[PDB]
Amino acid sequence: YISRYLTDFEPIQCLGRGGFGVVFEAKNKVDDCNYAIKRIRLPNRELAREKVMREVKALAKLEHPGIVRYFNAWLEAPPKVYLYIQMQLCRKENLKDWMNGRCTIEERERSVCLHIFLQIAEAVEFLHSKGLMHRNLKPSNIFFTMDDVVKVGDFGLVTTKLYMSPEQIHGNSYSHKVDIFSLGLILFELLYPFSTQMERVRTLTDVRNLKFPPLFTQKYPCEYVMVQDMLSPSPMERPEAINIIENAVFEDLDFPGKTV
Ligand SMILES: CNc1nc2ccc(-c3c(C)ccc(C(=O)c4c(-c5ccccc5)n(C)n(-c5ccccc5)c4=O)c3N)cc2s1
Repeated sequence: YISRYLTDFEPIQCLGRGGFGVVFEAKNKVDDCNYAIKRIRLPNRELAREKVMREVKALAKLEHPGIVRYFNAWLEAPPKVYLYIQMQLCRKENLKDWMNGRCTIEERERSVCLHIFLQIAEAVEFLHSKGLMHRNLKPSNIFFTMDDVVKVGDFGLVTTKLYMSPEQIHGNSYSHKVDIFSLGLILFELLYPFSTQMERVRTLTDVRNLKFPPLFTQKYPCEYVMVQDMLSPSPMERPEAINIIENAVFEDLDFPGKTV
């Protein structure tokens, strides 16, 4: 049996694993480029398989600066069926890692944080404009290109329900507004650095319930209002992504070192 993956690629390293998947870095022999390659073991559940095959077809249609870049997908059935998905390789340190390496207020300058958040919100607006939604938006699903461009995807590198909408936690029906709730918590977290995991969990739990640290509300009055709105218990009361992106806080963002 000839494996397409083993024939066409030189494996470099395992990047991680999660759910049905394992992710590798591998070099394509013909084009000489390194890619991230996710190998998904197709489940023994026909409805779960139906979803997987639908999801790959959907992702293949997507093209946006803030969405992971798609190259190829194929199936292998060695004498277990595997779905391989080949994407543009992102940096090893994701947004969660990035925030954990910037634990002081000086390392979370407002304009830098808003620049990163804007890119996330723009990726979400893109999905919503296509009648799609993310459903699992969180810092561990937000990576960077080699040039620090934000990339949103479903990475599945398991190393949480903290960013999940109340309606999803309760197993109720939902709409694209679930992504707005996630965005609210991410905006807060970008602006507010933590020194411990315990502090992070305690504070984000409070913020979910619209209880904010007083020093955040004072330093960032405009963003405080935005987060409040995005975290509305009622999905109807949360703003659309387009209205978030058009907010005055995102105008003329600049910082020393920003790409010209
Ligand atoms: C350490 N560097 C890394 N760079 C990358 C770059 C890309 C990926 C990656 C790969 C290799 C494959 C797919 C994705 C991804 O974002 C996925 C996405 C996706 C893509 C774009 C936007 C939202 C989700 N989907 C839908 N699905 C999917 C497919 C079948 C079933 C369920 C989910 C995904 O796996 C994905 N993020 C993983 C890594 S790890």
